[PDB]
Amino acid sequence: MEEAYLALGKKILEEGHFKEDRTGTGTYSLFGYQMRFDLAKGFPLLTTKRVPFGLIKSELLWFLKGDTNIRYLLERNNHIWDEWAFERYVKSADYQGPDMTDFGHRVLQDPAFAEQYKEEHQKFCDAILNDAEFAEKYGELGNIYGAQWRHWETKDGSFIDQLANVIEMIKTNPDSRRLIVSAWNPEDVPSMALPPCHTMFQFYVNEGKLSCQLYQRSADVFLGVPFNIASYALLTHLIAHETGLEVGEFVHTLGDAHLYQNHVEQMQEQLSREVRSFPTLVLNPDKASVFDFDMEDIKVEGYDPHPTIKAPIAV
Amino acid sequence: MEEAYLALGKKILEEGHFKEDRTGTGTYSLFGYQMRFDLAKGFPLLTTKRVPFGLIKSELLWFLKGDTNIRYLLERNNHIWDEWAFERYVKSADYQGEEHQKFCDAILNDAEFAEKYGELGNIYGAQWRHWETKDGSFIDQLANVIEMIKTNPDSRRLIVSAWNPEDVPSMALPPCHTMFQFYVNEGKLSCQLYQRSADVFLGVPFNIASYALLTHLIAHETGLEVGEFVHTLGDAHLYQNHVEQMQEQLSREVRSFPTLVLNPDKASVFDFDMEDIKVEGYDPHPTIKAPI
Ligand SMILES: Nc1nc2c(c(=O)[nH]1)N(C=O)[C@@H](CNc1ccc(C(=O)N[C@@H](CCC(=O)O)C(=O)O)cc1)CN2
Ligand SMILES: O=c1[nH]c(=O)n([C@H]2C[C@H](O)[C@@H](COP(=O)(O)O)O2)cc1F
Repeated sequence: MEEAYLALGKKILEEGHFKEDRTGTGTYSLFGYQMRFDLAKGFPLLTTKRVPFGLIKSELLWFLKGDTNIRYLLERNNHIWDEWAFERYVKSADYQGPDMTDFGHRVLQDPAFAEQYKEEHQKFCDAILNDAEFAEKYGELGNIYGAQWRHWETKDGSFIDQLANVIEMIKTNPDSRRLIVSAWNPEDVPSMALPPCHTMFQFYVNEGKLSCQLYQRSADVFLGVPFNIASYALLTHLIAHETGLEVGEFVHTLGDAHLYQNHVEQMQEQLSREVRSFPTLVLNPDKASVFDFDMEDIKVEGYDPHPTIKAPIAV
Repeated sequence: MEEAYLALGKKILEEGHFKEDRTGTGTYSLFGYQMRFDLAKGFPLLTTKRVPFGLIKSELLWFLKGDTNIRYLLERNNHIWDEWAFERYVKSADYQGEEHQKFCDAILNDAEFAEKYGELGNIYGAQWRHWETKDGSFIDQLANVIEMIKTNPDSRRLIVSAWNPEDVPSMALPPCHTMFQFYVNEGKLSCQLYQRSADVFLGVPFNIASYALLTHLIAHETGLEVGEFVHTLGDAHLYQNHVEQMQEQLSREVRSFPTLVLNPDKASVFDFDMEDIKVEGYDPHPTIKAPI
């Protein structure tokens, strides 16, 4: 239910402990939460604020083809991953622009500096889009989601195709209590841009409906969780389609759920708006496998949200 | 609360989905479930039925010490993990086929026999303290995370995983307790356990006590107060011939939990033994016997 996501946000606002975080921004936070979304009751794309389904749609596609380089996201005009690639870049020997230490916060503080940033980030983007060698070096975020989903590296010079394996298991072994996918690779976690927040997920089959639980170690509640919800609903639907099942529930389970302190006002304005109907998701029936979908194959129809509420992303 | 666990047994009898499998076992289950235990209210040993604290503490001390060999467990009268060890020996070259008591004695007295026959391969001890990397190294998750709590309490990365997709397809007993996360605030240590598969009458009691004990041990080691243990379930199943038991348990009135007393004259929990963990004021209802 939309109300479930809203109730969490309210609860964090109302009874969240204040907490310093890796980004030095400041958060309000709980530990341990669970919300359920019945997918039969609408595709859970938030209606109390416009959420851009395109960006969700193309980040997931990016996950599904194993890709960890942001060039693909740039091609489809998705900048939601840029900052971490930009951070790697500025901190390398190859960057000789103006100083960028702590840019996450400084572009909020100083307007002149935000022009300096706006420029350098632009150049970064264009370099990624056009120089292949640059792209190869500075578009790469490490063995994040696509790598662990598609290409978990084995001790003996090979790789496990975790997503595929589990889709196949749904088909032949639906009562399996082992239908798990993990992004959490201890080996790789030091070398990733950010260790997987949406960390592990598990599937369940009952009476011809597929349900999914995701275990999220860390949830940015205003900016993060709207995306994640929609992302995992999509994936459940796409897997349903393949495996010929109907949709069950998404269960979203959180460790540290938190509100960035400069999202407090946004969440407040969000909380005063009236919930509307979730839209309907329509898939292209011609496409056979989860790995076969492209962006024009997934649409959400009947989506009438309240206006965008903008907020700054904590780097 | 204890009543949080009892809600789950009740919900499964009320609305759990029945499933019969390739082995013939019937189960009523649900999918996705969160319980909370505030450990300042008392250590979560179920009062509605005796839960034996001896085996849980030997098992968890075994897990914490990296051990994957049953010698330790045997020294302490914990037989939980005999079976795969005795199976392998009965198939081995030096057997001349009452006999389980002679294997056990072998494991206890002959050091050479043990480093050969009491060894289980990939289990919690291996997963928590010895995750093999590609090059041949090993990662000590539990350790690093202990270090992480000390130096960086605010970290959102306080994770231990027992789930390796390379290892799972070939392992006899893939891990039920799939991963868990620590979180620190206001000097209190909390723990959430994601568990992919849950035996509600039999497993879940044992489970709640193990992870609460760990939360206390880690707490004690990093010098902190305990907070909550949050228990999250994937597929949570009541076995078809545990139903009458569950009904009997649901009649009994709830009593206050006991109080965990740890021994203060020992600094590291890495030198903890059975005598350093005791439970005071434990007053449960009688055991409810039930087929494993
Ligand atoms: N602090 C933080 N870091 C994170 C995440 C996060 O949610 N929070 N992520 C979580 O996945 C990843 C990146 N995901 C993101 C998801 C949404 C937006 C975002 O800014 N959405 C806006 C902008 C949309 C637009 O401009 O068109 C919005 O909807 O307001 C950014 C990153 C990795 N790092
Ligand atoms: O899928 C994701 N969802 C999400 O909410 N984050 C957010 C959560 C948190 O605000 C930050 C991660 O920082 P840390 O690793 O320090 O928790 O990114 C990241 C992802 F990759």
